Amino acid sequence: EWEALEKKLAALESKXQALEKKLEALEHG
Amino acid sequence: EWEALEKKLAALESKXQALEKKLEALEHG
Amino acid sequence: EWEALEKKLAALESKXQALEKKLEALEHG
Ligand SMILES: [Cl-]
Ligand SMILES: [Zn+2]
Ligand SMILES: [Zn+2]
Ligand SMILES: [Zn+2]
Ligand SMILES: [Zn+2]
Repeated sequence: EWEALEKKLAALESKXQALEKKLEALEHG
Repeated sequence: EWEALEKKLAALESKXQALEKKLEALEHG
Repeated sequence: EWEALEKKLAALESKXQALEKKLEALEHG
């Protein structure tokens, strides 16, 4: 249970950072 | 408390995916 | 530590709200 949550959490953090860069690129272009 | 962490993670995973869907629709649309 | 997970989830939720806010301002720009 713990491991399943932490792994899902790390993946969501990586996605979060990627979407922040994507939104900035969308605004900036 | 653990159930609340699971529920928060699931709701944020869905929020995360919904935002990704709009960003991908707009950047290739 | 469960507080470490709580903190990471809170930071992701704040990032999620910040990106949604900026995307909404962009789309309505
Ligand atoms: Cl706590
Ligand atoms: Zn794309
Ligand atoms: Zn709107
Ligand atoms: Zn829209
Ligand atoms: Zn409007």
